[PDB]
Amino acid sequence: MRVGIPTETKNNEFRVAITPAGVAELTRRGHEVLIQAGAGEGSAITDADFKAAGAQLVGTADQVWADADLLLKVKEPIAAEYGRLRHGQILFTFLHLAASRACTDALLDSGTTSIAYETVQTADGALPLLAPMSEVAGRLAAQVGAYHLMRTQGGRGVLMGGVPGVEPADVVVIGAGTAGYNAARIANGMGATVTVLDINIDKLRQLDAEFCGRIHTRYSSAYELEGAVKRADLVIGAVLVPGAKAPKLVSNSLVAHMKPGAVLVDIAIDQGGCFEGSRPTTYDHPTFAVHDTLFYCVANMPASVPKTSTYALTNATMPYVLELADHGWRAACRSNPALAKGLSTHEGALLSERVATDLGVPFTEPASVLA
Amino acid sequence: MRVGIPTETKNNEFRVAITPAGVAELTRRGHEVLIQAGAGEGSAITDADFKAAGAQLVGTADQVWADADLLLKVKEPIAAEYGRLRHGQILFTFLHLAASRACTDALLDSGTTSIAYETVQTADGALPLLAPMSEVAGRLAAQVGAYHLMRTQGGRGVLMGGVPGVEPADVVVIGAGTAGYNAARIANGMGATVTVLDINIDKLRQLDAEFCGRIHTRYSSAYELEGAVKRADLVIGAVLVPGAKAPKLVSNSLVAHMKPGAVLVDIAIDQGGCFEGSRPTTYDHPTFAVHDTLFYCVANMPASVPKTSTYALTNATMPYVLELADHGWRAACRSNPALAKGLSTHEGALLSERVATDLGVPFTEPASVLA
Amino acid sequence: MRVGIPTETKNNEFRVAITPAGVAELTRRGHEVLIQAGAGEGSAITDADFKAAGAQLVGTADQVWADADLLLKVKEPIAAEYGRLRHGQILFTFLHLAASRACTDALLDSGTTSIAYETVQTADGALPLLAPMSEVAGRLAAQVGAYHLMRTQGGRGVLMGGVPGVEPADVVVIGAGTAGYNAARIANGMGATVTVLDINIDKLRQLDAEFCGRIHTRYSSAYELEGAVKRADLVIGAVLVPGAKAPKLVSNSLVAHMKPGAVLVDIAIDQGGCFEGSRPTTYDHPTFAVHDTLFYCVANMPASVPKTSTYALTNATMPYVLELADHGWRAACRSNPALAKGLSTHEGALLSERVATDLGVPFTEPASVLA
Amino acid sequence: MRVGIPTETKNNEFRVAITPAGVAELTRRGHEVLIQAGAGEGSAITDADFKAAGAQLVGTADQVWADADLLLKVKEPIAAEYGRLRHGQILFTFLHLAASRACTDALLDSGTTSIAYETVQTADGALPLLAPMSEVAGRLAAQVGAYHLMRTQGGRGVLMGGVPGVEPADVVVIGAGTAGYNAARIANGMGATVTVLDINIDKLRQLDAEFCGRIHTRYSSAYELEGAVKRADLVIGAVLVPGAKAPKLVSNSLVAHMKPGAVLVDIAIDQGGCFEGSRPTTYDHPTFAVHDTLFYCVANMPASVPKTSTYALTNATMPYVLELADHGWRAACRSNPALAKGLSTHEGALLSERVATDLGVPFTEPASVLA
Amino acid sequence: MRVGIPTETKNNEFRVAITPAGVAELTRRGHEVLIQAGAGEGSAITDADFKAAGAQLVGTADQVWADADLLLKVKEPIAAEYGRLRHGQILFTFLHLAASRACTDALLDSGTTSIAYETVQTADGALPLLAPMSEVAGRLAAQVGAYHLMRTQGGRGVLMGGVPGVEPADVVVIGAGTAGYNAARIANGMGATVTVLDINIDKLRQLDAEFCGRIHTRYSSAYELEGAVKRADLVIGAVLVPGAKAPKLVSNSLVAHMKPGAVLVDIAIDQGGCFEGSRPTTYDHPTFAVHDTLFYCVANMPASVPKTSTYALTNATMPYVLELADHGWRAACRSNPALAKGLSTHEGALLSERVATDLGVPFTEPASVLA
Repeated sequence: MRVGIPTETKNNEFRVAITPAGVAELTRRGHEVLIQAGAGEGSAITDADFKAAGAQLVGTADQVWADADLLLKVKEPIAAEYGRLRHGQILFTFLHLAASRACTDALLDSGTTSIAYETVQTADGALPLLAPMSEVAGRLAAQVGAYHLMRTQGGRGVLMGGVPGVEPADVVVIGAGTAGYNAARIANGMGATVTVLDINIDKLRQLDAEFCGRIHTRYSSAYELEGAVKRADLVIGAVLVPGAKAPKLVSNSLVAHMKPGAVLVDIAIDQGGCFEGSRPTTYDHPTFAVHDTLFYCVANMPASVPKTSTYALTNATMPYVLELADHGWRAACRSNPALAKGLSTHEGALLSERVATDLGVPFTEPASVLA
Repeated sequence: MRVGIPTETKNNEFRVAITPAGVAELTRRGHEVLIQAGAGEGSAITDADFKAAGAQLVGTADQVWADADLLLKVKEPIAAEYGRLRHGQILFTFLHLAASRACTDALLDSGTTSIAYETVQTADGALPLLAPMSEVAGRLAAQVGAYHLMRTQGGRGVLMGGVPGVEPADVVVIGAGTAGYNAARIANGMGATVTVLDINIDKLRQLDAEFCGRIHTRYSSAYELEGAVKRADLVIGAVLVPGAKAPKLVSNSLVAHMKPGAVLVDIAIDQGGCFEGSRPTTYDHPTFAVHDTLFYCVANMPASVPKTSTYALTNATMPYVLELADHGWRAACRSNPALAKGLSTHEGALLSERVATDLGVPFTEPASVLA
Repeated sequence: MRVGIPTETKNNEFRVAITPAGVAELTRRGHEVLIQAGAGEGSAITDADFKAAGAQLVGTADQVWADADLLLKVKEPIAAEYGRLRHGQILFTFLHLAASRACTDALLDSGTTSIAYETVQTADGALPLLAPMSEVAGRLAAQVGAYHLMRTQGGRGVLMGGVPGVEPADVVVIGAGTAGYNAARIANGMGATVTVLDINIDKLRQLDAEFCGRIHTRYSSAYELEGAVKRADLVIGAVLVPGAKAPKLVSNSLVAHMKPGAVLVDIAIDQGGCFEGSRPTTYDHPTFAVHDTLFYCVANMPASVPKTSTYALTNATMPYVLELADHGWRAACRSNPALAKGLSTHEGALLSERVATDLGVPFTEPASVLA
Repeated sequence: MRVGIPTETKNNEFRVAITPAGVAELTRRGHEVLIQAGAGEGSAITDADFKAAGAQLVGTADQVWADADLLLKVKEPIAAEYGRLRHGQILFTFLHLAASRACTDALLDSGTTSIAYETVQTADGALPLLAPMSEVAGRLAAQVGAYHLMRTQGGRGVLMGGVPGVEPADVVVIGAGTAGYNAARIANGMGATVTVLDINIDKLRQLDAEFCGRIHTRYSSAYELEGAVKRADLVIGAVLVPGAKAPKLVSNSLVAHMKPGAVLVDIAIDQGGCFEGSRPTTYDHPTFAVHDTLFYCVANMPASVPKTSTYALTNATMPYVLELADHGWRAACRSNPALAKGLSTHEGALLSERVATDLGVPFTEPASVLA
Repeated sequence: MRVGIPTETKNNEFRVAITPAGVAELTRRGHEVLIQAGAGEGSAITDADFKAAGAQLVGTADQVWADADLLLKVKEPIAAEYGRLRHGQILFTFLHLAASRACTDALLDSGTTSIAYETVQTADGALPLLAPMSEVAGRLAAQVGAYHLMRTQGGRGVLMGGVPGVEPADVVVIGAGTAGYNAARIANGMGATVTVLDINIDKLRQLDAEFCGRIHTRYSSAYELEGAVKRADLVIGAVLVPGAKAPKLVSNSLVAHMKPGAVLVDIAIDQGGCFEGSRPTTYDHPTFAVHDTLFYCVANMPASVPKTSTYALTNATMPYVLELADHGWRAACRSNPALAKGLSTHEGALLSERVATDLGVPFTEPASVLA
């Protein structure tokens, strides 16, 4: 079986769906790896690095998409790529079909068999392909917040960690999951005083243990949330609902009461955001004002640290990549129920319940497509 | 005696030379404090805050400059201000007279008696009024470095701390003084692996103790420095030679050998920089390319976190301010040798030898202006 | 030469001026050590422990006082002991002659040559026999503060460290010398959020490095001190000026604005206190109300942990004791300038300037008593 | 539906069963919250604070008890209160029906439907409403032990953390559950050397990892326990068996071999104690002697830090309170099996097996009262 | 001026007196560096590494010795090398002339001008060239002790850190200087419980601060030392008397009371040892019994980690090496009093007081040889 990786075509997407390490593993199992020349450049992986590990470099996208039995991507197929989708081809990538009827149509139209990173789910309910992205975004949030708190960028102009004799920044992190833990850890390391809000006290218990006294924790009643946000220099919204909408926890009237220059970072912005004033922004125009505060809501944040996030994602996808390549999609899916939860599309059929219901019509077919 | 504080007029200087804390102290001792309406805004100190503490708010610059016996500033007098300099007036601020013959001429012409923050020196050779700006700079450097490391900003695209399974950034800090210690500490807090280089082993011993194994230390031979810089994702230049010009420790050919996308932050940029390719940049155009790497050389960096730096500076100046207001300049200088080392100008006389020699002519008069 | 240690007679003084370790040292050098039977009991040192180390147990106080050439105590001679003072006898203890007209007269009268622990001072200005007592007091202050913050004792009823989800206590420590450092450390260890205030930024810099972010530091302007105190659940006064009287840093009006039930602990109570409402209390009636707040001002605090303080004090005194035993007082004092600073009394003469120049007349006689 | 909270009547019970945060939640869901004036005083919550959050302040206890559909308390109804129990009313508090036949009678007699905090149990066997009381207790134990270790209180007179050069206290904690973990953590924070004993090595592994070497762990054989206890200055009994009686792990003959002045704190006192010599004490007479050691056995310890323990408890109860208020008891109990395990009384029937079987007769009625 | 480095000839001396780093610095200032082929192999530095940095490789010892103006070594000249000593040549190495009249004779005879690493001393009394060897020795002592504590090696058979539920090893370190601090640090990191003894309480204070509670400190009376030693699984003797003979602090009768299998490591073995039973051993026969305990007394311990210790040493020597190379010996010595302290020999004259008045006759000549 033949495996192909095209350059990501979306604007400001710098990741690639495989690294030399992954190339090496597939090659040693006798699969052939076709990589579009230039595909790893945004992530600082050169064509030489890919060649060294056994890949065949190929000049054009067209030639990757025709030719590959398994196609690995990072983002969903873009308009210009709809034409390339094929019949006897397994496509594995972030799909988010619910957010694009156009995309879903193109997939079932071409009769492509597709599997979504975001709905691969282990028996304990974990989504192992999203987890690494949440780690990245959590850690990033602390960094971008710190920078945008400079007066020079419109922020209140406080240094994260103060200096001896002077108060550090007061940071609140809403949500104690993977993203929230990671944002808290990095803000803390920068010397800010950090309080995390959650309604799950066991999650707060973990945070309390891990840092002894250092990271403060507070039970997240609306009343305690208001009080904390009112005093914050930096607020990080990190309530990521696995596959739903993400609740709006901070209202515009509450922001109207924050200190002038405070900054709010919405890690939940893909999938809806969790401040009410939230709206997706771009790399060149990352922030905008809401009543005297600064909002930072860049969509698709993990893409800004591609050397890190390419490895983070492909380390997690690798085992699943290997199973597909060795066994083909049915079989791999029969052997591995986590994988099967990821099945989305096969020869015109829509296999996802949340998507079928949600995206107007088509209608499910459970998985019985696994005869 | 009357004490006046004007808005800083240099662009992108957001600090102010007093806080309410200081205002209250001066009032309690029966001095009158004159503050230019709006002076504290960049530092998020309102007129009301200043009023509350006992200050008299004044509508124009001219009114503060005439009226004040002791005039407190952050930066040196700008061209537009030369007109306001007076005869029986003590001016206390960062002067950097060596950098400007125009400024020095305006000072001795007007016969004003001036004391420089940056040459106030205690018996042990410390410069207590620069130290807090070095703390700010060092901590800032790590944050700006981390941010500009994003692909989105032209950097290699690596997250400071990595995420589990993925390597963190390799950060090297050149110089183990106040600035370098602080850079190292914040970068280490963000999860990066950090190596600091210095020729003073005792300073390396302190860093080793403070962090147990965590912060690596290396003796700074040219050979060792080249080796460490060649591997770095992030390099911080923190060699601040206290009143001289700062050695050029990273050469352009050495930068030609660094990883593509590496970022170099030069905290030594005021006073000359310590990379060969260094050149002062501005807040809106902070970086530029040198051979495939990105240089960050923003002058006057402490000014971008004005809420923090105003307090860090004014807490350090306050005891000198109080001694001046209570006793007048001679006497304060006779009592306090550290303050005396700051004496620059009095009634046309230039009192600083480093300056007099350096600045072509005028010629010293030691201090016997203290009859 | 013969060394004697009487039981401490002042009430609730539980320490003893030597341990078996010290007795053994003295014995090995061929001195005779006379100990009043029962002397070590408050400090959980039994007569058998003393005997095992070479001491001679002796039934009565009188027999220790006559017979000993060098007399070691912890506190000053009490009224009932004035009769026991002798002429060819060195007395070494905490004296505080300043505080007792009567005591000074007694010592002069009897012609006793006496050396005070608290004015023994090294070339660098350290007071090495007081330091261990400040360590003890600092650590104790946090313990007592925690306890009296219980509602059951009259305090506002907050646990030092909170529990997950709930705020810890807000603790401010005024003073960053040895006592303040130690109080802050233990408070922090208990999980409280701790801020220390001081006017010496270098001491704030040490505290900041030692705990990375963990212990907050604030420059001690009255303005800043008032803000910190108003928010505090526990305030610990730890400004011990070397040998003067201790400034009053918290006013009664200030206390009237504090949270009801807040507790204030004045470690500076011996030697004056540093709150205005402060007044010496005793172990059985340790606290008293001041406007809805609770003050804790127990005098002589190190005595409440005698097993620790006995050792702390006597480890510090030991080398001075050995010098005096081996060489007699002059010679010991000529050899050792730190010891000579402790000289207080000899053959009717008063040898201390601060005390002569404070306790009305007698008049100094510098030290020339060392012919 | 209408929710009522009476002042706590039991002597030295300072908590209150709701906070403003909880009142706010209930109010926004359109429920009526009746609070007896003064109810929050012990916990430093004013009637103003309650009224701001939407509460109806009510002058008498009887006014709350009639009028309230759901009645929230902290402790069991006392003698004086039995008259107030009603038919169509849900009572939610700490019951301990096992320990009072009288109580139980009153409950079934008045036909009140009551649910007990301490039997609410999640599928995994956790008792989430007891947990926060354990955390408080464990943390408290370390503070009270420290205090009573002073000679002034009868203890042997050692400071928890020692001071440089002098040994710290030897603390042993029996039991590695939530209370044990929290006592050990605070004791260690105060600088003492801490050993914890348990028969569950997994729990010892967690302590080991959490503090790296810092907290010592020892397997709890009687032999090993004997050895540890004999050397300890402070012993904390923290073995809280779920809802049974708590084993007697330290016998009186063993205490006879302990160091004079050692202090033993029994957190397991409510529910029986775990020292043989243990006996409930009160806040004004907290300790008593057992062979030259000091026992501390204050019942109801969490009440002494009411500001902390009120929030800790009510954060944990809140989501149950909301389910009851919104759904009524049947339905809430159908919906939520953890709640159901708490069911103790309804219209004369006794619903708890452990109490039916243990409190002589009445006899169970499983839960079928949920028709 | 030309600089030569011979292979070290002493058995089991693996270090070399320069690294590539050093070669490069020298070369850049226009000095030619002669290195004997093979010199760096013991320290894992190849001839290629040295060549790449500018060195001239030379086949024979004789050729380096004749030809070099400045000769750099690690150890003192051995018998077989006496013949190679020259007239107009500066020799810079560890000499320890007091330990060998033969060696001293050879140096004076040949008229060589020699400077000892061990007596280079800075104004503050530091010996900067021994310090790094003390760091190495202290760190090594913990490793070797841990190893020989296995039964397999004759030790008591305890693991340094224990495992959960099982006691770790009890380690005592005598001496709180650079070596003892480093031994303490590593032992602690291995999980052992560590007590350090010293007479200097300030040194104990530093250790207490640095590790919070973690590393125990005890005042070093004989009485206290005995108690500590009796209980120890491992004792490390770390009292390095700067240039004297090192006190014998552990007696053979004391070792007779230690636990069977205990191991004692004497870092002070070069220079005399600090245990009574101590006796220099060799790498292949490293240990020996003294009453049921194991002594470990390998001479010249830093030589066993030559990759580490070459760098540690040559980093410290480098600035001195550059001053000599650039200025010649007189002048370097006149500019640099620390260097002048090292002067030992010139043209038949013996220039060291301690050595002359210790090594029978010759007689000093202060330094007047600097005309």
